[PDB]
Amino acid sequence: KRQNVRTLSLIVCTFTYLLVGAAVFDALESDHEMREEEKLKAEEIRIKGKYNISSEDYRQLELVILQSEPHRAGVQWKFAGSFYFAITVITTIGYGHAAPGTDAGKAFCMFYAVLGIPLTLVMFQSLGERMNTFVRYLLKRIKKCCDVSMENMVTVGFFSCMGTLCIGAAAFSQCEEWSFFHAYYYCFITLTTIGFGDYVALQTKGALQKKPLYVAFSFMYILVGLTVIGAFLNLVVLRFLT
Amino acid sequence: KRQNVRTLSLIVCTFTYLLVGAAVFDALESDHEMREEEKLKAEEIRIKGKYNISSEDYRQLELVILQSEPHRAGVQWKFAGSFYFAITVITTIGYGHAAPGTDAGKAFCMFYAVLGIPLTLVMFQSLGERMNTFVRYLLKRIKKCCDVSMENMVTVGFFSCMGTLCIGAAAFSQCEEWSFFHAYYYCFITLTTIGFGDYVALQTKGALQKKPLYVAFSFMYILVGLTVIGAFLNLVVLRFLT
Ligand SMILES: CC(C)CCC[C@@H](C)[C@H]1CC[C@H]2[C@@H]3CC=C4C[C@@H](OC(=O)CCC(=O)O)CC[C@]4(C)[C@H]3CC[C@]12C
Ligand SMILES: CC(C)CCC[C@@H](C)[C@H]1CC[C@H]2[C@@H]3CC=C4C[C@@H](OC(=O)CCC(=O)O)CC[C@]4(C)[C@H]3CC[C@]12C
Ligand SMILES: CC(C)CCC[C@@H](C)[C@H]1CC[C@H]2[C@@H]3CC=C4C[C@@H](OC(=O)CCC(=O)O)CC[C@]4(C)[C@H]3CC[C@]12C
Ligand SMILES: CC(C)CCC[C@@H](C)[C@H]1CC[C@H]2[C@@H]3CC=C4C[C@@H](OC(=O)CCC(=O)O)CC[C@]4(C)[C@H]3CC[C@]12C
Ligand SMILES: CC(C)CCC[C@@H](C)[C@H]1CC[C@H]2[C@@H]3CC=C4C[C@@H](OC(=O)CCC(=O)O)CC[C@]4(C)[C@H]3CC[C@]12C
Ligand SMILES: CC(C)CCC[C@@H](C)[C@H]1CC[C@H]2[C@@H]3CC=C4C[C@@H](OC(=O)CCC(=O)O)CC[C@]4(C)[C@H]3CC[C@]12C
Ligand SMILES: [K+]
Ligand SMILES: [K+]
Ligand SMILES: [K+]
Ligand SMILES: [K+]
Ligand SMILES: [K+]
Repeated sequence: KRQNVRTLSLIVCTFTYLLVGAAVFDALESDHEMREEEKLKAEEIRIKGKYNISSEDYRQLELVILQSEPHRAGVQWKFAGSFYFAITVITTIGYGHAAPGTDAGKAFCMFYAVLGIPLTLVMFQSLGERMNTFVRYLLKRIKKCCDVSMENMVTVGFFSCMGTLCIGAAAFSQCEEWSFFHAYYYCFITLTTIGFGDYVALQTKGALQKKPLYVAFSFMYILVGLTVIGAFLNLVVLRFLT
Repeated sequence: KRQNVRTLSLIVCTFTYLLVGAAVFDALESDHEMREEEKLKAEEIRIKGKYNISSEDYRQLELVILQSEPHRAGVQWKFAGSFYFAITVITTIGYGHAAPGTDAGKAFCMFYAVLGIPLTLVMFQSLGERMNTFVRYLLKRIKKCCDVSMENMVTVGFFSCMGTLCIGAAAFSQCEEWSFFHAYYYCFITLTTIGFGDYVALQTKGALQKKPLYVAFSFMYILVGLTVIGAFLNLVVLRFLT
């Protein structure tokens, strides 16, 4: 029927899109990865030869450095750290900066995600619908001061998303001393609920305990961006669901 | 109105739930984090004292080890590695094992996620609806051999989810030599599109290039689990959206 053809076309398009993306990523990153591997191997060989580090103890050093990486950012299991971890868990971001080390903690986190994900999704959907209604009212009032079409709403939503992304990128560049492009990329990754973890905020000079205002601003910005993303998805994507 | 009260109640419940989760996580992880920090500090101090490593070169060693961590898993930017990265990107998992190092690569990844996320969502929704219809037909045929209620469908979906999770955990424990509980936790994290990245498959002894069958099985299991999760969300969660 129509549904079978539609889902077959969707699967074929997804597979072709995946193949194209894999080919492009390989062609763009193979040489860079090879050069980085060669340089890192040369540097580590030089350091090992200079310091005469034993081969057995090198693995211990690697394990210690890997395990102590989060601990270099301060205390990540305080009230602020636990709140940040819970926010990442409920939003399905998965930064990976801090992870539970106890089986009971892992089970509690699993139950927490199970009981919290649908609630967060419903709240975000309701907030996005309310924001869309408010934006429609504002646009109607502005047009009266100067009927609304779907293209106008789509353009307004896209402009709002771009403005929010630019504001977040500028704020993160000013705060964390990051590049504008890097801040924009990190903001896009955070707002898409992907969570690569390469760039994580509130991880410098113990900002989680000495800058409560910065933590509050980051939480508010994350919530606002998630609400805007949900509203945009409802406006453009949800119409094709049912 | 009703919508305002509903969204206010949702926000209040989410905030209370976040506070409770943060309190529990702190009370469960503070002592463990402190003990781990103390042990790691003692070990690193002992090693530095034994090897007389200069303070300036220790930072270089840490940076080299951190940058060379993915490269210890083999070549992560081959055809299989690029396909895995694209699959993680389109599914909003964000494992973080490999990340682009080029600005053009980052821009391409951003455009790729933007153009691929709604397509994957629509395909998963359609596949979940088809699976739900097939399960309903199978249940009707089984009952005839021996009307259907919503509670029966919910129970069947929960049992299917539990069985899929158990099968994936057993397979990953047999393949990656992981614990059953750890494999179950990793499978749950993967199927929830969270992506902590603490446990990543296809990262041992170059399995991405020497075990094509294992990679294919992992891809099929991930797709099946995502389809089952989408079907369950449509069955129980989507009814409260609109
Ligand atoms: C009307 C639209 C287009 C603009 C919206 C206003 C923004 C420009 C404001 C609103 C909230 C502000 C933020 C609120 C809180 C903070 C934390 C603040 O941090 C501190 O004061 C401690 C750290 C330090 O010492 O810098 C730095 C500024 C910042 C990011 C502010 C930057 C400017 C922001 C984004
Ligand atoms: C109607 C909506 C907009 C309400 C939003 C509520 C916010 C005003 C709350 C919710 C979470 C709160 C944050 C949750 C956790 C913390 C960590 C907390 O840190 C500590 O308690 C230790 C550091 C210190 O001693 O200050 C400081 C306040 C802060 C940033 C809170 C600031 C106020 C926040 C952003
Ligand atoms: C196995 C997993 C997927 C179960 C997930 C549980 C959900 C089915 C629950 C968890 C939170 C619940 C929500 C929590 C709070 C509210 C607000 C509540 O609003 C009111 O009570 C006031 C408005 C009115 O009068 O209806 C309506 C139900 C709702 C959306 C609930 C709907 C059902 C939800 C999503
Ligand atoms: C800025 C971002 C949010 C843009 C996202 C793009 C979407 C609006 C596009 C991308 C993939 C598209 C889908 C790709 C494939 C199909 C199958 C297609 O089915 C057919 O062609 C056969 C059935 C029929 O005859 O209609 C129907 C449209 C649909 C769902 C498309 C609907 C529009 C989608 C979701
Ligand atoms: C009807 C339901 C309850 C059971 C479904 C069947 C499973 C028990 C099968 C189906 C697919 C199978 C997997 C398909 C592919 C592989 C890869 C295979 O890897 C290799 O052959 C190379 C690595 C090695 O040398 O072990 C190991 C078995 C495994 C995980 C299989 C384990 C058993 C699985 C999960
Ligand atoms: C109707 C549905 C079920 C179709 C599903 C398609 C699968 C049968 C395809 C899609 C992606 C494929 C995989 C994509 C990438 C690779 C890496 C590829 O590795 C190499 O080319 C290098 C290693 C070598 O030399 O074998 C081996 C095949 C494999 C696992 C493929 C095996 C077959 C897969 C799982
Ligand atoms: K993630
Ligand atoms: K991650
Ligand atoms: K990570
Ligand atoms: K996600
Ligand atoms: K994620």
